Amino acid sequence: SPNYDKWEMERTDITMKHKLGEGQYGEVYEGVWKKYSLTVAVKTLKEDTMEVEEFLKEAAVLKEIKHPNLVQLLGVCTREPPFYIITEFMTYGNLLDYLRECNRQEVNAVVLLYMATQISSAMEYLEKKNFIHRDLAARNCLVGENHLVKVADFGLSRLMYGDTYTAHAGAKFPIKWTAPESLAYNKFSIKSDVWAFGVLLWEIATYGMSPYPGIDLSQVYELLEKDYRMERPEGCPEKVYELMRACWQWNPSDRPSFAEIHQAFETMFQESSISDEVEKELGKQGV
Repeated sequence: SPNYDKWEMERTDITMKHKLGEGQYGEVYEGVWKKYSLTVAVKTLKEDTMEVEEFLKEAAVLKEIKHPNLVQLLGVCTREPPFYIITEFMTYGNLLDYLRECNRQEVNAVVLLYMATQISSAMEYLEKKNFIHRDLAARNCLVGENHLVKVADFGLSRLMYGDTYTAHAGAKFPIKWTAPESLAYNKFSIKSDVWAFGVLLWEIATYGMSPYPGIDLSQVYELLEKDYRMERPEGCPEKVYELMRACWQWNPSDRPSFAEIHQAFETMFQESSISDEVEKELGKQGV
């Protein structure tokens, strides 16, 4: 028998403004209620979806992620005309959009440690929930007006394909942005997610430049396995880079957990800059 919760919401209540982009089961679009509300993202399954409603379980994962530093499920319409999942939308949009739009008035170093420490705390929680994001990226993070960043995914294979997307390599991620361990072994754990996060910290560092853009796709596996990293962005703190380097370590034993990562951000936020190293391969903005 189908079951629901406090998350049960009537579809008549939800008002749809415009389209954010596509998702896995179908498009994700921006909305709200009549008034006395805040901008929301609503994902749906297409009219041509089967009895395979496993979408409901994906909504249950959104229900599992409830935190102030995290995109949260506001509700689901299980009863009444077609099925909708309403999650919170953060006004700046996705992190590539936020950082690129902040060519106007750039995000400060203090905001970088803030936003990134929110994501590190987020995933620290998420690991204990036994949740593996796997696609954790700037596109898969959103920013509120207060400059706070939260973890999310619309299901967005073709949302903004021009700034990044890589050819659908069977699995649910852009292969050029994907980890060498994940390419070879085909396993994802918090360890693989920490690397993804390392590239994400770098997306935050470079202020929303395209990931792995200069270097070739077949070469991407080759260089990542070797020990390659993109060069440290200019007008970005070194401390995020010495940390993301730990995330970019090939060996899982060398690579840290999100508890250790929040600790790394903690010191940064507290009045600190370039520490000890940064002898070479740091200076200009990636490629």
